[PDB]
Amino acid sequence: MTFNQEQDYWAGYKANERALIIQTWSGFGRYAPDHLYPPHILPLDTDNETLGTTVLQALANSRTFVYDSPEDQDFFDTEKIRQRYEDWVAKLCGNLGYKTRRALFKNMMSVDIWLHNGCLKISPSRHVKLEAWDAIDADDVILSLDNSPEEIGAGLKLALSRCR
Ligand code: NA
Repeated sequence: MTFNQEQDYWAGYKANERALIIQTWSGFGRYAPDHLYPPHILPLDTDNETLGTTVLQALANSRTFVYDSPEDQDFFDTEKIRQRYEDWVAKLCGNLGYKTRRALFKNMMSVDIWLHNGCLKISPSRHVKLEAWDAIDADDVILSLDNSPEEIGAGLKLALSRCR
């Protein structure tokens, strides 16, 4: 896969009692889930090589906009974010057998992944609110593109174990 020097790539790795959910993020300056790319759902004991490869694929699709390009304005539009978010919730409930968003989110942990010049910053979080996650302290897993997909998968699972 093609990763460019100086370019930022972002992705997310969420997990609850039914699934792992890997998602491409996009943006400019700050990044967020990019619902242009559907979530990739995986079983909880997916092997490290599949988990690493899936997150690398998600990162490769991460878009960086030119500020105020039609793509940037659309991506950061308040109402479009809301509509795409609600569609994501409804679709994930359908794909995982949930009838309430309360149940979908109850045990959902979240890890963020940032790639830049070969460095992978894999960050755990605290599930602070029903549908939101905030950083915790000094718990990142730092890897790089030197690492095999399997080593990346191990570091992803490690970061998930650090979520609270
Ligand atoms: Na995500």
